[PDB]
Amino acid sequence: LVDTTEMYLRTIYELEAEGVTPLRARIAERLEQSGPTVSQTVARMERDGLVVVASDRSLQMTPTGRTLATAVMRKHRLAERLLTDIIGLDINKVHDEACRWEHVMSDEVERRLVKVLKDVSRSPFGNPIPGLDELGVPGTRVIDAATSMPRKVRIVQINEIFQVETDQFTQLLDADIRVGSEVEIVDRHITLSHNGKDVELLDDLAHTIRI
Amino acid sequence: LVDTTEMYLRTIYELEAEGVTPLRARIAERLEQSGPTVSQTVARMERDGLVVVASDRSLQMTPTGRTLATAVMRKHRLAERLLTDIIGLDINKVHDEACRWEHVMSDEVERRLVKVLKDVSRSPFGNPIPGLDELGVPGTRVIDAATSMPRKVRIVQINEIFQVETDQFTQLLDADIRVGSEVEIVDRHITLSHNGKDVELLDDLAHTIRI
Ligand SMILES: [Zn+2]
Ligand SMILES: [Zn+2]
Repeated sequence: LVDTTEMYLRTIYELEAEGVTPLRARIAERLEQSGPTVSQTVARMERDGLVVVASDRSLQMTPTGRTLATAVMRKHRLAERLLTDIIGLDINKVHDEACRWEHVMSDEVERRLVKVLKDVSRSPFGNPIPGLDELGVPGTRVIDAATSMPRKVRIVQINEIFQVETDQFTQLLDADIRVGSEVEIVDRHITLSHNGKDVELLDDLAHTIRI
Repeated sequence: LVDTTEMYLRTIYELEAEGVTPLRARIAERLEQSGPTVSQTVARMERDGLVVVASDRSLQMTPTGRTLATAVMRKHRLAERLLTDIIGLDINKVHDEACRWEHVMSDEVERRLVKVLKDVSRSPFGNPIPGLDELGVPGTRVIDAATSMPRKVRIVQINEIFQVETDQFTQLLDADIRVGSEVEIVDRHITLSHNGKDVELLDDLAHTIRI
């Protein structure tokens, strides 16, 4: 949904990308927000650890704020591609519309757009689409990547290098569950099935394996 | 963008459509909002002339609130059609996603979706898509339908029945500008061109003609 923080972060991202210094006055102007409101909002973002105001007053996005800012521009640009390539909305309206959509488009839709769209390297306005690497178009912890629904998936990593107990190593081996192997998953404990065999994992494995 | 008013109105629309009485407790429940917050928000909507609480405490949307509620469900359902038919998002996520998109999708995009989608009669979940008539998929007053950009358009009505001064009647006739005739338009006064001839309209005509 629509976020002010997300709006400030994408503004800083833009200026930076344009080659303009992230000053509170340029942001305020771009955002069409008063000066006092921006320092008010920026003071909040600092406390959240999303931005830090440097000596020269310019705003430096922390790694966390930079990641968020980048997902917003990716969503934003992926949206524009959707609006021009498929929907066919008037090119003069595509940016305005995408400015709102960037706050409501989920990562799952982005991934789909990456599959559906012919080319995702640039927005219709000549700018590159950032964060695609991070979008995932390594993986997700089985614990937080599986639900009561026995969805399929693919092994990106097992992470047996970080395992202390190795008793289920052969289990995975028997059930032919390796890296790059599509497998099912249901969180009811985590039991990733494959090769017709179910594997009810232990805390640790569920924490390290990425699907 | 995301509106609480729009959220309350679509909730009332749903219950009503389900055959449930628009009571503040069902809304609160559905919205997962406390009781006190809903009366707080509903008291606001009444003042806005969007809803009226009846004797039996149930909520009756005024014509204005009903129109708004309907556009939201239309946007919402048009969105779902876009998510399933084209984007291909997991069907179990389509409603959640559309719940957010309904607040950010403009009418212009809806019209496009109406052109692009194979069928807009029902949402993927079996419910009819309302308000298509009102979406416009009669017209828009040339005054508020033309800008500095000489966009094309189509005459839906001239409204000469409501004219007091009839001096430009023949002008329109000469320039072969009738109902169903595609014509250009630029608001810099309103001058709808057609048949290679420009017609700089007067206040009244600009107010009644719909493109
Ligand atoms: Zn843009
Ligand atoms: Zn829905």
